[PDB]
Amino acid sequence: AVSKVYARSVYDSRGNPTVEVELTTEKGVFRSIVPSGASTGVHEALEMRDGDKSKWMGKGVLHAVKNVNDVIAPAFVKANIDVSDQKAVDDFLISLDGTANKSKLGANAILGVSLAASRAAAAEKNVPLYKHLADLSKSKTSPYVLPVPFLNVLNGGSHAGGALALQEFMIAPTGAKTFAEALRIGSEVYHNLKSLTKKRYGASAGNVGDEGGVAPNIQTAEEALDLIVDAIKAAGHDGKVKIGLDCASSEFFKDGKYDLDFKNPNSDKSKWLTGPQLADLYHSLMKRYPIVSIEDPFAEDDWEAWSHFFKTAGIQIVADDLTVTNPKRIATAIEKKAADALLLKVNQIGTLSESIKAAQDSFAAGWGVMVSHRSGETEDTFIADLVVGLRTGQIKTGAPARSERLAKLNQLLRIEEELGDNAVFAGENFHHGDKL
Amino acid sequence: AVSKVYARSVYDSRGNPTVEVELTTEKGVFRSIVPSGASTGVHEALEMRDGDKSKWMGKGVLHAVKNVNDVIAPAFVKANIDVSDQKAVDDFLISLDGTANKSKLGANAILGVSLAASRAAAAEKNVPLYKHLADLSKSKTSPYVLPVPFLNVLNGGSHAGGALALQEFMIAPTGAKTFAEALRIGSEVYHNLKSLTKKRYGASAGNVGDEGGVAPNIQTAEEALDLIVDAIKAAGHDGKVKIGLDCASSEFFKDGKYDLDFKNPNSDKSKWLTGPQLADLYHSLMKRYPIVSIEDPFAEDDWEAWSHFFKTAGIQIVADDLTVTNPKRIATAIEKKAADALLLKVNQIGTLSESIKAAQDSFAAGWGVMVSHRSGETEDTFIADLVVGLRTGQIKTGAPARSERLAKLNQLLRIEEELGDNAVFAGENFHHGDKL
Ligand SMILES: [Zn+2]
Ligand SMILES: [Zn+2]
Repeated sequence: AVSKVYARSVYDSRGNPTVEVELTTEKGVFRSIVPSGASTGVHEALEMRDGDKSKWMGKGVLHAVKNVNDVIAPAFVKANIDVSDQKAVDDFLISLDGTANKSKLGANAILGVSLAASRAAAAEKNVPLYKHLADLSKSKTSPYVLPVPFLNVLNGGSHAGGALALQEFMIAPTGAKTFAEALRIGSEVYHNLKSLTKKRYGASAGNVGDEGGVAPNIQTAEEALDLIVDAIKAAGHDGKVKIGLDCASSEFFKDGKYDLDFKNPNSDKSKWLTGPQLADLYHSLMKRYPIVSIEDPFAEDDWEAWSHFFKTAGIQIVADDLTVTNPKRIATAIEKKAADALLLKVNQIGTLSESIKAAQDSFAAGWGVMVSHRSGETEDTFIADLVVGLRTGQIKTGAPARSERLAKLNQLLRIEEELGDNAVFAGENFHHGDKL
Repeated sequence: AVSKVYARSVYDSRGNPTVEVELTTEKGVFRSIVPSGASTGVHEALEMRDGDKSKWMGKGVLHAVKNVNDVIAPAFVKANIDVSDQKAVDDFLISLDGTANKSKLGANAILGVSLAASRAAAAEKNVPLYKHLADLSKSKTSPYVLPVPFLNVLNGGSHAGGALALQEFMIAPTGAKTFAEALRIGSEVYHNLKSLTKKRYGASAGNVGDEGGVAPNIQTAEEALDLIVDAIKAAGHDGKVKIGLDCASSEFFKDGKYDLDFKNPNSDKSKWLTGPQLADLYHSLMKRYPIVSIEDPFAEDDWEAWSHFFKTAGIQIVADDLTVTNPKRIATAIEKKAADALLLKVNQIGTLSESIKAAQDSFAAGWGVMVSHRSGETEDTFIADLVVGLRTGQIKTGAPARSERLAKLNQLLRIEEELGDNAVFAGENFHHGDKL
């Protein structure tokens, strides 16, 4: 039974405060550290920030921590809830909040408790967390599926100087036969990319962004993709490694058109592209490079351009800003056949139960699910166990650099070793890992 | 009693393989992850690397992992050693190796076992790791001392483009009253530095090095220090934050002289400085900026320049490359009165026992001890508990960015909270934390 619930302020990978929750039961203390989320959020669960410009530049979580300690904990303790009953945990928390976006107690306060409980239930049942999450999500467990990691290697858009408007370039070692081999190949590609980067752009270019990728000053999409192809080739893994893109197109959508030179800042509007023109540019890249996944190719509310594109895409299309892990939004996305993969961000919805339902609804529509990290990550490895528990076959948790990223990748190494013959690597079937 | 010893390959914060050890006792499985070290090392313990250019670019640790599993484990299990007897653990490992630099089994293989055992002994004794390390080192425990963190904020030298030859610039919030306050102020300085950096040098300048600091293209030492002073001022903590420098001068020592434009690469030798001229340049900086610590001001074998400088320094002088955590070297450093602080890198010597003896010898000579991270760090928080156990009052474990760095800083937050009135923050007495 839960005897104590406590929260404290700790730091995320960007050096901003975040909430750490510890839940005590008869079996020990279980901890969860929440990643940073959004405090202003239409369609998303809102994390609570202090707003006191005199402390942490207005990003403290003292209120949130207060909500956990002074409000949730006494209630939670008295409710006597069975932690093995995740939905009972979550319904309890939501009910305590009473808002649609968890803006009363804060999504960061609620999520912290929701995840710690799941750790505590696994402890109780005596199984690894991933097996517990498999149970709660009703996933097949014969065998378990290890994911292809979509590794961030290079960043453009708002994350870099240069003209490049596309935000993220990832490599996915779909050709490996095991998770350990996929990670080894993926790191070799990364290191070669870093050497090529420093060689062509300067020692400066070799420094990393928040998720571990480089951000040289690149002018075009072909420039970025050529660099990546060279790195793949240099490591000797041509054919075994595919590319994934995150266009984050909402960043350059203006006046109903897409500004590919949005950093311009005298960007010629005669050159802005309509949805259809932009689709032609993607088709182009898709023909020359081994791209197998494109995230957010169109803006968050440009439904017609997604639908249009989806018709002829032929590769996985991932919804991130389109859906913001919001069930009403997902439902519409499915209905409009706007894409076929959901980027899942647990702190965007706020509870583990609601995260699992969103994945289940996706799977039921034939969609794939890509479990994702956040910009501000922590040393907590939760999403590693969650991608295995959900059997999605694909995770986006950063480059093979920066331990808030490697902590998850190292955790997948351990899980893979622990399962022995009871695990298969998703490989080329990443899109539909749930059905392997 | 130890029933099993196992090792596996996992990744460090740079994406290179490292060794993870798990030790099983009647109380559970205890893990340790070793940071990356040197495989070629005169005066230092050598970590073992595979050297197979076809895998991980020649940086695998499969041999090392083999050494643990096939060689150390069976021996260790059969020896029946009391893990509470750290020296018995370590002597056993060393004896198994039989070399002065652990080049037979590999320092990475030995260290992994040495640290896991200490975790297992704490478990057994039923105390937090830091209390166990306090016991083993015979440190005062009334009260415990929390360290001033020397946070990396900006890098030059080999770590950056630009002319700046000095390698590391750190801030140390000596003016805070608690570890939590020191970390909060230190992060505020860091964030302001990042904004100023991006504003003056470009979005590019805002990307981070291996330890979390920025590396804009800076030309001079005054340029770097002015930027830092502006950041301190901008955050409103003038007076509460001091500067620490790591000159890593061995990198620019050539022909008996110091090349401050070593990146030149037409560096005018008419401009190279002798030890004495270089001392004058430091005295200069020391008069204009709030510098309270200087690491490696002179080259690894330039004994006369350290001695000379030390005479008039008046601030803490830290030996890193001079000593390479090597007891014979330390002894000479003490004897020559070359410095008054030892940079302690546990994997540089290879065992926890030998790490504690090196600190004890330092303290006995009146020296301070700065516990340090490595370039290639992991999610393991070991050095957090070790700096508290040793009562040094000072740690260098990176910027408040990148979780391999924040994992330690978050761990110090937890320790501080756990100790309540039994802890004091070293503050301005960091140099001699052991004697508070
Ligand atoms: Zn996205
Ligand atoms: Zn140094």
